Parts: sequence; structure tokens; C-alpha cells
Amino acid sequence: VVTEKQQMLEQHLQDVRKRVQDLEQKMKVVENLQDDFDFNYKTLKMQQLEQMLTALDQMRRSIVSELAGLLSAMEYVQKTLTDEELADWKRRQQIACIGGPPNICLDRLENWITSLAESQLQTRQQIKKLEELQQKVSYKGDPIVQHRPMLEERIVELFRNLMKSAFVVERQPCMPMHPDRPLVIKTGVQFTTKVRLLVKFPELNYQLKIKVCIDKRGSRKFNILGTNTKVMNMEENGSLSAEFKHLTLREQRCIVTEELHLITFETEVYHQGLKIDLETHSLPVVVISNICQMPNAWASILWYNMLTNNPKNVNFFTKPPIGTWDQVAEVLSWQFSSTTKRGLSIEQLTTLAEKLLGPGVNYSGCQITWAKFCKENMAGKGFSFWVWLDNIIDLVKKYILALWNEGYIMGFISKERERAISTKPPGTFLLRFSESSKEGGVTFTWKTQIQSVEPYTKQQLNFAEIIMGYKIMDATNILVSPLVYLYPDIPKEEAFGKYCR
Repeated sequence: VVTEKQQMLEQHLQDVRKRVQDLEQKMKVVENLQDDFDFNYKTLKMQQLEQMLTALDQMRRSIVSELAGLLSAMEYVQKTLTDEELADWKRRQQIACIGGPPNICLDRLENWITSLAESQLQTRQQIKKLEELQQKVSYKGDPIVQHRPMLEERIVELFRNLMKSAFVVERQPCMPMHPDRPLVIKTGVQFTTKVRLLVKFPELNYQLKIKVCIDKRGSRKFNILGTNTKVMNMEENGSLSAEFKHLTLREQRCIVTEELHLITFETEVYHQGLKIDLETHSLPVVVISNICQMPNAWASILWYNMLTNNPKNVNFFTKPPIGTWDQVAEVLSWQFSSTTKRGLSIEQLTTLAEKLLGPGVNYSGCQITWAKFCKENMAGKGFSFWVWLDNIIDLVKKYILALWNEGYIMGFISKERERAISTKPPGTFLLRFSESSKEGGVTFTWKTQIQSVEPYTKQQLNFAEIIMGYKIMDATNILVSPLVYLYPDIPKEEAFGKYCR
């Protein structure tokens, strides 16, 4: 969809696109009225020269002040493009990295930037057309001579920046085998990143070679390996980009999941006779040694994005900021909505808000520190909040995926609150995650006292049957049955029978 700030932008842009049509014209007309003058003077080589000149001077004056104003105009819109609607995208990328509401399609921005740069480049060819007359007809008091060096300088500035800013990291660095784990890369593993130049110029095609490096205190300095450089070209929406598939890492030899490193891409550009200094970098990355540090890092990733939107601040954990539950809550939800077709209801999100902050009402302004989140172990438990939860995710994703599809999983529910269930017909059941087991456990629940069996870990799930079998042989020496009706009142057959062989 289009915001109304975007209206103003695609607007601003066509108004400039329009002034370059007018200047386009003015230039043509004045060039002619100056050729008549040249001819009349090379023909008399008496008055319609003394005047023709008083006139040409008034053209120059107008044309030149027309350009000054046109530039003042491009200065404006570029700032609304770059500093506003681009920063906007960059932050929306940040957030879509950690499973947030996506849509970071560089198209709208590419046309706006492409359009603006196309203008600026015609405007440079206008100012050049001026120094053409600064040469065919000049005189003392020549407006051109004392304004064209000026304008040239000015417009070149504008492009130089627009150009630089148009250089981004389209798709952040990420191992193809850990798609959901971007910005966290294991040394020795091969990944794929990708840059894009939002000044889609067909002339530039194939003309740009990008060179990605890596770091250039006390931290571990690494070094990328393989096809270290790539040439930028228009292959796939014919946009200027270079993808670096098959890149590996290693460590320059001779904490860790809290250590950030930046990757830099670079290439110079020479066009219409100019040297441009192009270079962009990726969102801070945590490099790991073993796939065990996978979570503890992905944690840092999330914590960084969720908070600061600063792209260059590796020493983020030099003093990690705080983070009201609200934000955290949302972020957590995403992980589910990202992979699955569901996140966390404010219900499961509460028995979980407390599962962290403990007892209390309304967990909103409730500040959570980095430590708290995962740097610290749960009250009784022998592990941390995050650590525990990461498998609860991987569990849902890998095992019991389409199984969690239609809810079916209360997942998070205070063992206590799990009592008011002391309502339905004896036999109805839940589906929770063991709060005690670090490697993820999916159990179940049934004065008709209540009873939740021993959780079942991943190795076991090697479940639509544990819910169709489990007899719990009885005391009346009768291998009883698996308590029916999912929480609602759904007899475990229309809910469970489908996925059954």
C-alpha cells in the first residue's frame, strides 16, 4: 500500500522531473537565440547584437537562478527519500530479520531513487550545456562564469550522496542451511549475502566489481573465503545487484555469542566522468564455533534488532539496554508466526510473561535486562529462559508442526492455571511443554484429580499416535483408554484422527 508521505514523494519527484523538462526547453530556446546572435555578428563581421546580448544576458540570469532553485528542490526530496523513506526500510529490514512483519521490497525505493538520479544527471548535463556558452559567447559580467562552477559542484554533491546511499545490502548474510538464523554464521560454513544499487542504470551494468571484506578491541578478527568478489549486473528485476553465494569463513589466528562483526562491500564507480566512493555493510553479525552456540547468539541478534536500529555498533553488549516485556512479547510471537501459521495468543504469552518476571499483574512497562532474558537461569530450573524456549520452538517447527497448526497446543499454561480444566468432563485433555526439561518436552493433562504424564522429547518423536494409543493400564487391571476430547470438547478423532494411519 502507499502512505501519504509517499504521495508527497512520488509527487515531489514528478515536479522535479517536470522542471527538468522546462529547463530542458529554456536551454534549447536560448541556444537558438544565441546562434542567431553568432550569425548576425559573423554576418556583420549593427544594433540587434548590442541588444540581442542584453537579452541573452537576461536568459542566462533566469536559467541560472532557475537551476539554483531546482537544485534546492532536489536537495529537499533526496533527504525525504534517503533519511526518511530509506531509513524506514532499513529498520523494517532489521525487524523482518528477526521474524517481524516483512515487506522490505526495494522496488518503490528503486524507482524513486532511479527517477531522482535520472533527473540529477540531466540537470548536470544542463549545467554542462551552460559552460558551452561560457565558451561560445562570453563577456564581463557573464552570469554563467560565476555560477556554473557553483551549480556543477552542487549537483555533483547531490548525486555523489544519492549514489552512495542507493547502495544497500538487499539480503543479509546467512548460511543457506540455517535460513531462519540470519546474521549468525558458523566458521567453515558456506553462506550467501547480496547487495543492490538502487540507482538502476543500464550503462553501469557489468561495470561494477564488488569486494566484500570483513573487519578493517581484543576481538577475534576473521576472514572471508572463496569467490571473494562479484560483478554487479542486472540478471533476475533487472536491478543492479551482486549475490555472493558460496562464501566461507575462518579465523585469522597467531564473549563469543555476544561478539559482533561487520561485513563490508565495496566498489568504485566511474561514470559520465566521475569517481564515486561506494561501500555498504551488513547488520552486525555473531560468529559461532559450534552449532551449540546457535541459540545464545540468535539471542544477541534478536536483542540488538529489537532495540537499537544502529547498523554499526558491534560493542552493543558493552552495556546491553533494557526491554519492556511488550516488545519482547511481540518479538517472541513472531518466531512462531514466521515459521508456523501461528504465534502466541496473549494467553500463552502471559503464563510466559510470568514464566520470566514471576508473579504480578500487567506485564507491560516491566523492564527486562539482557541478563534476565537468557544470561540468567530460571528460578528453579537448571537452564535459562531463552535457551529453554529455543527448543520449544525448534520442537514446534521440526516436530509437531502441522500438529500445532490449528492451535491444539495450549503450550504455555501455568501448571497451576492448568487446574481450571476441574470444569470439563473427566477425560478431556490439554497439551503443554515441560517447564523442567531443557531439551523440550510435550506432555498432556487429564474431585476427579488431574494428572500430566512424563514429557516426551525429540528423540522420542522419532505424536499423533501417543495421543491415540496411551492406555495407562488401570488399577481394575484394565489397560484403560486415552482420555478423550481436546480442551474445547473435541473428541480426539476429528482433531487427531486425520493424521492417523
